Amino acid sequence: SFAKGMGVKSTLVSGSKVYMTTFAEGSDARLEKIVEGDSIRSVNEGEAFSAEMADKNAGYKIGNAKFSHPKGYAVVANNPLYTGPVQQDMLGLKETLEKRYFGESADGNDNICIQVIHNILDIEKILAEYITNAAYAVNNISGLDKDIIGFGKFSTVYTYDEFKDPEHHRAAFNNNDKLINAIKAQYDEFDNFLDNPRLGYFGQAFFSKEGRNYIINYGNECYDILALLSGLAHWVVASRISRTWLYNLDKNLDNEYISTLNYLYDRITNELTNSFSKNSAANVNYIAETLGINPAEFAEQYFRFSIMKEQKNLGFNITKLREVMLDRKDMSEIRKNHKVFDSIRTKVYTMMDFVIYRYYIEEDAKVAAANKSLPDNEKSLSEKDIFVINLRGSFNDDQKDALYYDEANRIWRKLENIMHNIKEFPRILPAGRDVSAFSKLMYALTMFLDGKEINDLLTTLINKFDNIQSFLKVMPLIGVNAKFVEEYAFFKDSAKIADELRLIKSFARMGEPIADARRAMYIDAIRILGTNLSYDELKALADTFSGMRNFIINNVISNKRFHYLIRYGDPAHLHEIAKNEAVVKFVLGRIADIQKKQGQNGKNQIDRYYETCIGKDKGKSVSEKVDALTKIITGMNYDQFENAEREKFKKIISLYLTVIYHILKNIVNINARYVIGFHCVERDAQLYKEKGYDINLKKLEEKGFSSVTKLCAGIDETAPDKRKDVEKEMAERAKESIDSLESANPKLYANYIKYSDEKKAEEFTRQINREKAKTALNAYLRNTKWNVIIREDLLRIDNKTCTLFANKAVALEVARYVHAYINDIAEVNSYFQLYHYIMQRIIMNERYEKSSGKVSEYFDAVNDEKKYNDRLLKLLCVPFGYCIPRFKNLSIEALFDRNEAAKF
RNA sequence: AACCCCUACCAACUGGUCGGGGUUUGAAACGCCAACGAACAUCAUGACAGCGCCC
RNA sequence: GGCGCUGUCAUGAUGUUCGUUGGCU
Ligand SMILES: [Mg+2]
Repeated sequence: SFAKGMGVKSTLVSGSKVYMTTFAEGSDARLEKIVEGDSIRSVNEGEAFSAEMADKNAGYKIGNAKFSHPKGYAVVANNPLYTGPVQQDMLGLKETLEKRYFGESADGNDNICIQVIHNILDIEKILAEYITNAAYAVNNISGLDKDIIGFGKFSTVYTYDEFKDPEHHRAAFNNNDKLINAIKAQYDEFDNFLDNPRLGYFGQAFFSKEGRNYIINYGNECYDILALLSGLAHWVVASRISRTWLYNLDKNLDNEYISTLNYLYDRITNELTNSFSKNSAANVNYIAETLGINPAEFAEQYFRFSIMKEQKNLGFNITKLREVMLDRKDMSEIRKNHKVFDSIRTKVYTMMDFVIYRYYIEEDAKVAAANKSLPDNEKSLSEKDIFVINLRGSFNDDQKDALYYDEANRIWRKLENIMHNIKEFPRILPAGRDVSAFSKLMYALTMFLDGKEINDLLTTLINKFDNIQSFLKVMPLIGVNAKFVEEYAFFKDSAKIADELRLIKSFARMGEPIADARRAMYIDAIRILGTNLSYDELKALADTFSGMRNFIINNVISNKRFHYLIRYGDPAHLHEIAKNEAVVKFVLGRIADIQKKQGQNGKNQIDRYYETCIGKDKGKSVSEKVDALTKIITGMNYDQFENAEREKFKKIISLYLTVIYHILKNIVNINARYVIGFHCVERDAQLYKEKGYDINLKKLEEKGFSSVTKLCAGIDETAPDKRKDVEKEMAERAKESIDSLESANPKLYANYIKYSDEKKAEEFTRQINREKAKTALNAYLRNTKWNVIIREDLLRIDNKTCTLFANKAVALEVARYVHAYINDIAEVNSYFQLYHYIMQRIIMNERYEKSSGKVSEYFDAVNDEKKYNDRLLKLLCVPFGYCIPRFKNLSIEALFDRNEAAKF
C-alpha cells in the first residue's frame, strides 16, 4: 500500500487517544501523532508526514508526504475509533490470551498487547516445519523398527546415570515396575543404535572433532542431544513437558542437559575464535604486522568486520575497486603465479578489502569532525559521498566503469606501501554461559537442517523478535503498563535473544557428513541407483567395497547433491519415486521453464545435460528437451553395469538426486502445513475450553477432530432428539426478523413490498440461514455463505477417516511410504495433486469396512479415474472450518501457494 | 487474487461500479538507484582423484 | 604427453527467490 511506505507505520489505540507511529531507526518506532477529539498535535520537530481529518470523521486524508499518488487520488487511513470501542480479534479470543500472557496487568482497553501475542503465536508455528524435517532426518537413519525420537521415546527428564542403570537410581521413580523395564528396553535400543555407522551423516551433534579424524563423544552427550530433540518434539505436540518448555529452560532442565548445550555452544564459538586467531594464524600474523597501530584494536575491527556484517550502506562494490587495483601491472603476479598465491588468495583479498574500508572509515570520521566544527549549512560531503553521487548520476554500465576507474587509481596512489608489502610476501563473542538456552537449542536444531532452511528460520525469528522488542519499547510511551508473568517471562529480553540469533547466523551453517562413515554411505549410494543384488552378496560387496566400484567411490561418495537427499535417507525405497516417466516431466518442466527462464543467454540447467546427452548438437525446442531427458532419468538401473549410450546414466547422476530432492521437500512442506493446521485446532480447542465454552477435550481424538468447528458453527442440528424445537425456534425468529424489517433498514423494506409472493418464500428460506448465522460464535463463521457451506459439510463427515488423516499427518507416514502408491497416477499438474492422491491411497489401505455411500463413491472415483477427488478433500478439511482463510487455502488449488498465482 | 473493515451512489444486505485501509486474517505490514549476507545453476581459470581411448 | 565428460574445493564474472541499509521524485 502507498500509505504504509509513505510514512505511516502503525495506528495504536490506548484509552481515548490514538497513537500513530512514523518510522525510526531499524525496526524501532517513534511517536509522532496524538489524535484526540478533533485536534492535531504532531509532536516531532520534523514532520515525517501530514494528516488531517477526512469527511465524516471516517479517516485521515494523508498528504504532503515524500511522494504523492501516481494517479491523483486521496489516501485515507481508517480511524480505529469509528465503529466504536477497540476492534476485536476475528477469533473472539482477545481477553483470554491477554489474561494468559500478561496476567491481571493487562487492562484490556488497548490494541498493542494482542499484536505482541500473535508474534509469539507465529514463533510457535514456524518451528513446526524445521522440527518436522529434523525429526524425519534422524528417524530415517536407524530406529526404523517402530520409531525413534517420538512422542513416547526419550524424556530429557531422566538423568543418564538414572537411565543406563535404573536399579541403582530408583529413588525418583516412586518404585514403578513397568516403567523401569520399558526404560531398560529403551536403553538397549539406544546402546544398539549409538554404535550404528549410519550416525555419521549428521555433523557436530554426535561425532565431534578431536584431530585429523572425528571421535565419537561419550554416550552422555549423544543421549542428552537425542533427549533434547525429543523434548522439542514433546513441547510442540502435546507428561513433564507442557506448552511452556522452551520458554523456561534453565529452571526446568537438569544441570546435565544444560551442560551439554553449553558444551556445543562452547565448541562452535571456541572453534571460530581459535581458528580465526591461531589456526588461520597467517591472517592474524599479518594483522599484527600491518602498520604502527595497536594490534588489539586492529584485530577487534578485523574480526568484527570480516565474519560479521558491517559493510552496511557505504553504497558501492569494494571488491570491484580491488579488481581494478589487481588489474594493474605491478601486482600481475597475483594472477600470473599460481604456485604460492593460490593458498592465500582469500587472505590477500580480505586484507585489501579491509584496508580500503578502514581508509574510508577514517576519512569519514575526520571529515565528520571537521563538519561538526563547521556550520551545518556548509557541509563537506567528502569522497565517499561524492563517489556515491557520481554513481547515482550515471545511467550506463560502461560509463559507470569510466567513473569508477579513477577512484581505484587515486586510492592506489595513496595506499602504495601497504599493498607493496602485502604483494611482496579482545574476545568478542558472548561467553558460553551468558547466552540463553533458547539460542543454543535453536543452533542445535539448525545443525540437523539444510543450508537454506537455517537461513530462513533464523531470519524470520530475528524479524519477529525485532517486532516484539519494538512493541515493548512502544508500550510505556503510550500509557500501557502491562508486565510479563513469571511463566512467560522469556520475552522481556527479546533484544538480547535477537542479538544472540544474529551471532548464530554469523556462524550457523551446515555440518556436512563425516569422513568416517563411508562404509554405510557406499551401501546407501548403490541402493539409491537401483541395485538388485542379494542382501547376503550385497553385504559381501559392502564389506569388500573398501571395476565401476572406483567410480562409485570417487564420483559418488562426495557428490554435493548427494548430501542433500541422504539426510532424508530411505535406502530400500526412494528408487520408485523417480521411476515413472510422468512425474519427471513436471519437476524438470517447471524448474527449466519458470525458475530458469533466463537461460536464453547461455547454458541452462536442462540445456547442459541435453547438450551432453543428445550428441553435443541440435537446438530444436524446450519441450523436446523436457521429454528427452525423462527417458534418461527413468530406468537408472545399476543392473546394466553401445557402452557410450550406457554412459549417459553415469552422465546424468547429478539431476536424478535433484528431482528426488524437490519431490521429497515439497511433500514434507505440505505435510508440515497440515501439521500446523492441526496444532492450531488443538490449541484453539484448549483456549475455547479455558474461555468458558461447552466442549469435551478428552474425546477430541475419538470424534473426527470436528469439535471446534461444531462449537463455532453455532446452534446444534446433529442431535435427532429435539429437531422440532430447533426448527420452531428458527422459524419464529426468522418470522420476527421479517416482520420487524422496516425499522431495521427502511430502504430494503421499501422494495420488499413490490416483490412477488413466492420471492417471499425464498426470502424466508434464506432468513432461516441468516438466523442460524446470527447464532454463531465467530467473526469468520458469521456471514451466511461460509456458515451454510460449513454446515452442509458438517453433516457428511466420517470420524475414522478424519482420525486417520490426523494421525498420518502427525506421524509423517507419507514421506516414509510414498514408494507404495506413485505409479498409479496418470497426470500430475501440481504437487497438491500428488500429495493428496497419496493421502487418499493411504486412507484406501485401511478403511474398507462399513462406509457405504458417499465416501464409498469417492474412493471408487480415486480407484477408477486415478485422480484425487476435490470433494473428499473438502470433507476432510472440515476440522479447519472455523478459520475460513485457512479452510480455503487448504482445500482450493489456486489459493494454496503464494508463488503459484500467475497460472491461476 | 482470497478473507474482514471504510466514504460516495446503486443494492436481500450470501451481490457490484471509481477508490482507500488491515503487524490486532491465511506460510503473508513497505514506489527506484546504488550495496551487503545465504542458497540455487552456467561460462573461464590452475590444482586433485577417477570412469575409457592413442603414441 | 592427448582426445570426451563427470565429482570436490579456492579466485573471478553473469541471471532468479527471500530479508537488511542510505538517496530520488
Ligand atoms: Mg500475523
